[PDB]
Order: sequence, then C-alpha cells, then structure tokens
Amino acid sequence: MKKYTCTVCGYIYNPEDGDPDNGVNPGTDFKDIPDDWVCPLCAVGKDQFEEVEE
Ligand SMILES: [Fe+3]
Repeated sequence: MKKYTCTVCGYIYNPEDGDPDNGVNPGTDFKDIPDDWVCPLCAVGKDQFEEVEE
C-alpha cells in the first residue's frame, strides 16, 4: 500500500502503522480511512493529502 502525505503540514500516513489513536488500525489503505478523519497534526481533511509516489 502507498504512503500519503498531508500537503499542508507534511505529516506522512503510513498504512503499516495506521493511526490507531483515532481509530485507524494498522494495515488500513488510505482510501479506506473514514472520510471524516483529519490529519493528526494540523487537522485538515483527507482532500489535502496526496499519494507519495516514487
Ligand atoms: Fe497536516
């Protein structure tokens, strides 16, 4: 699965880690994160995130 980055504050969502404190378990693909989830650091929504392609 791919890593996504918050383009506002640079936080990186890593699907291996998830975001367990806010209910996103390890192994969750970004597309499957509930759409009301917000960046843990700057609180912007998913629509300001982009795939980390390489
Ligand atoms: Fe952010």
